[PDB]
Amino acid sequence: TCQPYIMPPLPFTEWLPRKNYTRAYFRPRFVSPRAEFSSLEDINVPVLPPMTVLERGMVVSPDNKDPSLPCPPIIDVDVAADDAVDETEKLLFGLATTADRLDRLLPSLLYSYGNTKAGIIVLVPESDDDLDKQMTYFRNRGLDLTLIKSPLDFTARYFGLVQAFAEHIRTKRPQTTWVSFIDDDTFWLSLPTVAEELKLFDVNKKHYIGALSEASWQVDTFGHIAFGGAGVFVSKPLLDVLEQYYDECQSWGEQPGDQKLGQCIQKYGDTPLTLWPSLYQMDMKGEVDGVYESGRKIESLHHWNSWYTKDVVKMTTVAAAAGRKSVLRRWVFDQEEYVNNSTGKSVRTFWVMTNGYSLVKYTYDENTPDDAINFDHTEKTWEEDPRGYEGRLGPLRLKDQAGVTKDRWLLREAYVVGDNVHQWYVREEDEGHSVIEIVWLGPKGGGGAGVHDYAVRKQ
Amino acid sequence: TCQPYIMPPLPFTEWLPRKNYTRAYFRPRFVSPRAEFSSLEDINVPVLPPMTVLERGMVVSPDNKDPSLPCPPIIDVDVAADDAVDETEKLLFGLATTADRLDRLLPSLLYSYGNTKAGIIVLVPESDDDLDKQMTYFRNRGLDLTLIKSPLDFTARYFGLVQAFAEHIRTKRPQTTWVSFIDDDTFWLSLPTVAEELKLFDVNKKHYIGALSEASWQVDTFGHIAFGGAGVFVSKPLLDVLEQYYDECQSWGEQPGDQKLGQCIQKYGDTPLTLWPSLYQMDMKGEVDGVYESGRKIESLHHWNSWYTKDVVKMTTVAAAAGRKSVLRRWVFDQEEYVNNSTGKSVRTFWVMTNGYSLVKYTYDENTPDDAINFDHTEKTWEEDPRGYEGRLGPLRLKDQAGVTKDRWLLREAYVVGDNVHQWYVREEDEGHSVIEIVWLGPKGGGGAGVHDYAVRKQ
Ligand SMILES: O=c1ccn([C@@H]2O[C@H](COP(=O)(O)OP(=O)(O)O)[C@@H](O)[C@H]2O)c(=O)[nH]1
Ligand SMILES: O=c1ccn([C@@H]2O[C@H](COP(=O)(O)OP(=O)(O)O)[C@@H](O)[C@H]2O)c(=O)[nH]1
Ligand SMILES: OC[C@@H](O)[C@@H]1O[C@@H](O)[C@H](O)[C@H]1O
Ligand SMILES: OC[C@@H](O)[C@@H]1O[C@@H](O)[C@H](O)[C@H]1O
Ligand SMILES: [Mn+2]
Ligand SMILES: [Mn+2]
Repeated sequence: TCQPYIMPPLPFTEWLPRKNYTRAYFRPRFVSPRAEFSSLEDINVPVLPPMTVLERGMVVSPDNKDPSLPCPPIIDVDVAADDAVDETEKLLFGLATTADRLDRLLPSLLYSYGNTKAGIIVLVPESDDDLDKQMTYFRNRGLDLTLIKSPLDFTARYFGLVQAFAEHIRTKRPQTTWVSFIDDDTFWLSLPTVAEELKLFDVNKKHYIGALSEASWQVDTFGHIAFGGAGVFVSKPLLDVLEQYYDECQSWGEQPGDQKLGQCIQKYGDTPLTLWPSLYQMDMKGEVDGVYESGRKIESLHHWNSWYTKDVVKMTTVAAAAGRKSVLRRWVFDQEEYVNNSTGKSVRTFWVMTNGYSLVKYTYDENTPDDAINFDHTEKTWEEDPRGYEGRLGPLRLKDQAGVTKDRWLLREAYVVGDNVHQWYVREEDEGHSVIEIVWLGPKGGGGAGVHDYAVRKQ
Repeated sequence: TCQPYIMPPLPFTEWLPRKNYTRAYFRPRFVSPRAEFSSLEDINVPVLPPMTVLERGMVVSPDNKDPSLPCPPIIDVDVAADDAVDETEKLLFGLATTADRLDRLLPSLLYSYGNTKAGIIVLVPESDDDLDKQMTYFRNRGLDLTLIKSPLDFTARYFGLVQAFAEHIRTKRPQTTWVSFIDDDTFWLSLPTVAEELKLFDVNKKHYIGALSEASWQVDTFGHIAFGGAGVFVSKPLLDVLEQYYDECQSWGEQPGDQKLGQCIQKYGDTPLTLWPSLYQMDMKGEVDGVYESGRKIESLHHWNSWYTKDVVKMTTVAAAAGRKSVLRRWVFDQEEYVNNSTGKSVRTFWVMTNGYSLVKYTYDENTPDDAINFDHTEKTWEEDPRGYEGRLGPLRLKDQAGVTKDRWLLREAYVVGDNVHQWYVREEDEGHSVIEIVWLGPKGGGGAGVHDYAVRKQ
């Protein structure tokens, strides 16, 4: 009749209230890591069963006609397998932060760099802290990094990584070929994929890879630099030049280190900036739904714990079942039409799932055509003026478009239970607590997210 | 072959890092609701297996003696059944707060009052808000209340509940015979049990039931009143007297409403204050482990979202499987002894589980006796001066007692998966992330927490 019943994990914040609930099963099928999909893949089979009024727990309310939950279908989708972490060994990341900030952002740092072969050195302020004890605290939890005390300030310690990079490579990590400046809130959706894409650049030539800010006035203010929030990559030959002229470039005031880095490369590096539009600085505040639901290639995120608030750790939970590259992938399904037999015009309805972010139900009215939304255009949902984001984020759609209704279910909870990942999307409607659960039926032993790469730093 | 393996629900904050892990099973056998238990019930069989080093996810690390997780036993523990919610109908609770604060505290309010027969009226500030919409917003989620607009200020709205109570009882709730003043952070561990205990009072006589602050200086400052945060109970005959002298008592400044209520009863009520020590105002800051792990009869809690921080919603999650009365119940187990065959002295260890709060491993040194801790004496763990709390909280013990080591695993996560509740206790040790999981195997259909009282407010 049905298709073992998996019980949803429910915190009391979700178990206690009454809720309108529906669930769908998605079965990830892993293909090549180099496989490519559409920005919005279609599912031509019914997906979301009708909602069921539930009471405390999962008890079916007596308001429902059917006394039971609907039988949800299993939707097979193709996902690109995770890339190998072998190419990550050539990377050495550098941070200017504190051990307290590393501990607060530990889960996000574990997803980005944990269970990879990349090295991390951190310039921390001067203190009485036991660096060996703090280093063991993070390494035993899965984050192998090197803590180095520095007398410089945070702004100077950022550029001070140039000297820290060179000495660490010369003395401890000679196999390093790529060096990377990062913020502690620079979140990599798939670091091994980035390491694989760095192979296209000659390792023996100088290279300066980064991204511009999405806000045009930030580029006007600070110049065409690699904004440090999105991540910066500097090849070893360019680092050798930066070390040669470190004393001539390093100021000791409050100039942003990423701007100082770009100006030093512009002056003595003879290396142009290589632009990676997949790295996102996120120089924007408010609702970031448009960028996350854009279907664009997103390899790094930023500002998610300051300028705006977004649990990127909760968002990447699905990677344990469907791989890293499945995060923020878009599927469209459940297209329904409600025609008026007198006028012939119809109100159309369809769903778009941004994996790990949102479930959006779109309603086109009688006067709204089918192509009213180009989902390859980025919806402008943030606060700043949209004119400064047209150049970087392409042609922007309006947040409030006439004739279009956008009901959004934001991801509230996510849990890994065995081989499955339970996604708990929630919309707080006036008529109740609306819940949409997506259970990803991942393969045995895990679908990725570094679950098999625990001994990859050994020996 | 272990004694159907239940996979633990893991958020990415717990799935990503490496961790030292252990789990024990607890099967609550439900007995009579009036059954009493010791403040520290013994478990005489081994409970906690040896710790297993786990990598990312639940992968058994090669840094382990055995390649598999141990088979943990199932501990049978007697728990008292939840009381009936019939006696809650006589209660009418009054709040002086806003719809925004009700929304932020909705889960805790749902556990306290949801799925009971008690009424709730709230005096909210004047605004253009659609009161009927907000009422439907909370009622559809499980919290039925009446929102009344009031021009009075906050302190006046609290005592203004005297008029709001009398009018609501006379016109909408005539069956109300107990009226209760509460804060929005007044948390009830078992409201039906409190409603049952209120039957011990003659319902036709004036009654003023409350609790004094634990800090003696707060009583010296504001008097021997029923402190509002712990919850105040006023019988209907006393409310009639309070309404007769409302104008003579109600001021218009910033006098605390609970002190104003007590002073009005003192001047016109002719009713002494009946002290309930089980209601705790929680007039303390810092680590509140001593009160929560005291084994004392705790029926109301307060200040858990302001003066101190404690997710009382996560704490009561186990009540879905072991009943409301199991929360904060204590069990001691795993008494181990490590003697020295030369001197004969021994180092002894044992565990004390405060259900839903903490797992503490005590270590007594060679010169510490077995009676070194009276677990009926409240450990002084909060910030303020201990002398001000000796009267209310009995003889206190020191947080740092010589020869006694206290390693505490605090409750980090809690989930209800079908008939089971998973408790995720966490201690952040210098050598790694330490996790002890307790899986409560509740009975079929849920162990309580109002899972069967969903249709109890029907007409
Ligand atoms: O790797 C980092 C990133 C930031 N910060 C500190 O955090 C502040 C805010 O940085 P955030 O990343 O939130 O915003 P940004 O400066 O990137 O716009 C900075 O001014 C620094 O003082 C730090 O110590 N280390
Ligand atoms: O039922 C309540 C309780 C508190 N507050 C607000 O919260 C403040 C204090 O919060 P809390 O109740 O945690 O502290 P307490 O007053 O109990 O010491 C009050 O001054 C009010 O502004 C409120 O609006 N409604
Ligand atoms: O080079 C500075 C650059 O990092 C800018 O500084 C701040 O304006 C904001 O962090 C970012 O846009
Ligand atoms: O009646 C006043 C009483 O509520 C006291 O006021 C504050 O000191 C704190 O809320 C509590 O101790
Ligand atoms: Mn940053
Ligand atoms: Mn309060």
